[PDB]
Amino acid sequence: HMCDAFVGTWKLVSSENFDDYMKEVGVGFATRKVAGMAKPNMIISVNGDVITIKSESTFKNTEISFILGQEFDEVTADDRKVKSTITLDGGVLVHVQKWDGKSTTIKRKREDDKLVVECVMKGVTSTRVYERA
Ligand SMILES: Clc1ccc(Oc2ccccc2-c2nn[nH]n2)c(Cl)c1
Repeated sequence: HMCDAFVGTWKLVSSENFDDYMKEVGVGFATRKVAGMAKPNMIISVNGDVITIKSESTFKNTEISFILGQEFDEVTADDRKVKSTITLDGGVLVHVQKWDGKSTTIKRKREDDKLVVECVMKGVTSTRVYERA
């Protein structure tokens, strides 16, 4: 029942500083513009030890399935091929992505009725707020 509070169907309702975050990641102009429009839905489910996060948008659909603490390969919406490890730290899902000698951390937490996603690349944070769909 670990991530039970994350389970469900979520829709992006607000974003802050996402363009700057993408710039810091290395996303190019066209992908930044198109990705920045999107209002993804995220579907989170758990089956035994396997957590699945599916994201659907006009731009791209993504999907990751993983076991906490166990590194896996991930294709991001901006098409990076990364090595990802996701843990739980005090009720927060902590997701580290490594590629090309770079690293970014995405933290997901429940706050009131929202699922708040903080994406950090060096000194730059973007906050992406989801509500139940
Ligand atoms: Cl399908 C889909 C999935 C994620 C997306 O946005 C991102 C793109 C790059 C890095 C982080 C995020 C993000 N947004 N909320 N959580 N992570 C988009 Cl635009 C579309």
